[PDB]
Formats: sequence, structure tokens, C-alpha cells
Amino acid sequence: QYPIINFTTAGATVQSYTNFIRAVRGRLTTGADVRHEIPVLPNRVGLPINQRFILVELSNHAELSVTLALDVTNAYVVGYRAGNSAYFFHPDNQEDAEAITHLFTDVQNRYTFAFGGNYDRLEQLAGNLRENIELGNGPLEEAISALYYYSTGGTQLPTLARSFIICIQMISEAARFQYIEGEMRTRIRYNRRSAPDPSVITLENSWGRLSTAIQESNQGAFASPIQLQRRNGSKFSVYDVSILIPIIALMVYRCAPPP
Repeated sequence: QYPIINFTTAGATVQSYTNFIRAVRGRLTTGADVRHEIPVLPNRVGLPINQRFILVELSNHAELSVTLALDVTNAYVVGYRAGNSAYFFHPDNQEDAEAITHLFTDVQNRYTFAFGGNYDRLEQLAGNLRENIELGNGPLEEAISALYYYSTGGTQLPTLARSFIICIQMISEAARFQYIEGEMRTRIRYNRRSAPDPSVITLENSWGRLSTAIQESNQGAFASPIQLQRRNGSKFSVYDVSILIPIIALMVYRCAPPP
């Protein structure tokens, strides 16, 4: 009963990717929570299990499909299904462990990885940092194949980890940040793969802090500035929500909105 959004790398265009990310955002957020023009994801607290997840079905030119499961509270990729097998990252707590039992319930083989799904752990396993992992339609095409072939032993663990890193940034991070979506649109428009620059990396790393700063702000004004980086690595100071309206598409729930 969880909603499914389809995307294929096969003949992907700027428009088809834009449609996809728009659809993902639409299934992640209700209209219930919008602050300083920026939507907030559902609060985890009291969220019914039947509303907890969305499914992203990825297809490629190789005629292979995988289904990613995303947690609506944070857009986090919690696991995936390929054919007869499902794989889940090590859950943070008992609540999350119970929650994932509601996913891919008719799958023949269920596995939980002994490792968590955060970038730190995935980069360790991949043997490469995000700054050195190329993104684009080509990488995503290849990532879908790598995820598909894992269960049969065709995909090594570093390649699997790399492939998760690709999927997470091109789907979850693009959903969170219009800026990151824009960066992916550009890669697709010119069919040119490239690793994410410091502006992308620092946004990814700052999503929680940015969400909290916006939600705890005084009429939009931050108590403490947040430092980001430009494409060339130079520092950019954020003092206010206003500058982030074109940049951030969705926030994680951090506090209640003030009256």
C-alpha cells in the first residue's frame, strides 16, 4: 500500500528527472507543515506505520529494476529490493527495526546488513569519499545494475557501497535540495559524469543543522550563522532563511513551529 514512484535512467532527460524528483517530494510531504515557504517532512512521533515509507522503483537501459525504500520522516534510503531478495541497513533503534518489517513483506529472502547506511560507513566500505565518486545518469545506470546483481555475488561490497552513495545523492539529496537537483539536471543535460563539488557536499552535511536553524529562527533570523562552501570551496555564511528558499526544498522535523 506504500506509494511507488518510477524512474528510469534509460533515455533519461532533464524533464523526466525533474518529473521524478517532483513526484518524490509530493509523496514525502503533505501540505501540513510549511515554514518560511519551506516544507517540513512528517514528524516521526505518532506517525502511523501505513504512512511511514515510499518506494522508488529504479529501472535502467540494461532492463533491470531495483526498488529503494525511503523513510518519509527524513527521505533516508533504508533498504532495497532486487527480485527475490531485500536488504536493509542496520537500524538505529528498536522502533526502526520494527518499521522495516512492514517493507517488502512478500520477498523470499530478507537480510539486514550489520552496518548502518550513513555516508561515513558507506565511504569506508566503498574505499572512496563522496568527493571522489562520480554522479550522473551513467553512474546511476551502473548503480542500478550493481544493486541488482549483489545477491548472486556479481557485486563486491565496495561497489555496492559506492552504488548506494550514488543513489542516495541523486534521489534523497536531490529531493531535499533544489540546488542538488539542479546539479543533477545539469549532469543529465550534457551526459557528463562528475563527482560532487564542495557546495553539494557541505549542503548534504548541513541538512540537519540548516533544518534546525530555520525552525528555531527568530522570524527567519539565525541565532548562529552556518558556514557553507561555494563550488570553488570558498566560505559562504548563512544568517537567514531567505537565502535558503531557492536552495532547500524539504526540511527534517526538528521542533514545533512557534505561534
